[PDB]
Amino acid sequence: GVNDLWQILEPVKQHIPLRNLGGKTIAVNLSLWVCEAQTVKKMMGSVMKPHLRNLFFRISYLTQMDVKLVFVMEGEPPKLQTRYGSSGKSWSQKTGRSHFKSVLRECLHMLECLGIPWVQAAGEAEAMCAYLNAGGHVDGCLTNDGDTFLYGAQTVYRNFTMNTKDPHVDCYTMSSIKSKLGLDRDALVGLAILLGCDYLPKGVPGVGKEQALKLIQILKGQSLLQRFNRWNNEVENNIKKKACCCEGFPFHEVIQEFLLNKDKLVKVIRYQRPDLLLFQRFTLEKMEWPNHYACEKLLVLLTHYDMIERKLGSRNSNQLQPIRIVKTRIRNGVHCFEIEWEKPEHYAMEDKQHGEFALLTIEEESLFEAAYPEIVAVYQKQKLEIKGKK
DNA sequence: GAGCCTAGCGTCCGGAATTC
DNA sequence: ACGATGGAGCCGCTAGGCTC
DNA sequence: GCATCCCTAAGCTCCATCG
DNA sequence: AATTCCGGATTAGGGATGC
Ligand SMILES: [Mg+2]
Repeated sequence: GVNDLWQILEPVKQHIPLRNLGGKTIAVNLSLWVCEAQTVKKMMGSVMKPHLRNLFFRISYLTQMDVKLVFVMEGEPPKLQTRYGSSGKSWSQKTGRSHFKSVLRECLHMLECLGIPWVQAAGEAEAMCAYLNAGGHVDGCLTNDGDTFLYGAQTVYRNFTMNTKDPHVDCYTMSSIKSKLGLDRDALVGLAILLGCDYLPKGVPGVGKEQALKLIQILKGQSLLQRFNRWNNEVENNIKKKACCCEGFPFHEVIQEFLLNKDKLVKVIRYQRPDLLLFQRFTLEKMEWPNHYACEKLLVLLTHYDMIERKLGSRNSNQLQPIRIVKTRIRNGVHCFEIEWEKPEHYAMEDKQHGEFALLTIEEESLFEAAYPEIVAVYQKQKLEIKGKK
């Protein structure tokens, strides 16, 4: 968490709407989402836990945008005693941390119900995100604020929001940082050194406004030049650097903390079909969702998963079967079909007599045609029949 | 933060401020 | 017959107030 | 009978009642 | 300097009132 680093990286950031993330895989810092949900203050009298709710609806929206996800489960930080409130040990602090971990466990449970993979990070989640990105396992890393670039990530997405107007993420690519700003990974690390990180809150003595001028000065290397100083215009910025030298270079250990990679993968990242029964059970006992409501909310994820599998070329009997195409529709400028489906196993209906009429979705024409070309074919046949009739 | 539920709009064109 | 003017319902989008 | 002045709507799509 | 707005302008109807 460098002070003012995002401001430094602002000229490179690009406003990217969420729909434009289709076909991309993103690692998600689950902890940041859970804390963000904890920050909600509106529902004072009825503060139902929005950690699970926001997680689910974000997952649903991104899934409908053809965005696959893998969630990173935070581990233990490597480094942390003033015998005050400042020390993390305290009943309210400890028990609160236990509650946070419990919420994380529940979120993991819902991820398993949805069939979405989650990995285990050794330490900070950001490190595992950058590990997935650098390893080609994901296309981007989603974080409101973090040192993901310092852990070696190439692409970072920021400021996620689902506002009806302007759903977007601010994108930061490493290549455009090295080209437009001329900042390599080591340059970012050293910038985090003089400006301070989540480990070091101090931005002083270096003002930081002239550190960019130092980066303009030297083009070859960054950290090595901080190294020769231990053996030790230019004299003046080096004088402020001397004000940093009286500190004694305690941040070297932080450097090697950023550069060392401890994260590993135990199992291949895999996606499974959402479990309708397990999802009804979980949402019922954890969020007090009626079974019919949980089914109604999960239907779009079931249809999306099955359509994806059929497009991949694998078809099984357990997949959902469309009864018919009702009519063509348009959703946010996208051409879609209104699909009436057949009632799947363990699906709960609100209306006893008409629930089977109620089973309905709206799917993108492209993906639905890839999944059920026969259904699309008979619909287009009926359209040829109406145009031929008149 | 996101969803749910309700309401109401729905023309063309050009100067305008400064890219939802 | 005919088809034409209705007209009521619906559709897609946006906004506001309240709920989970 | 026709003119004047002001206000308001302005999407699409079936069916249906009417000349 | 360029691409979103919104304020004014269109066109057509309807109603109340005036010649
Ligand atoms: Mg973390």
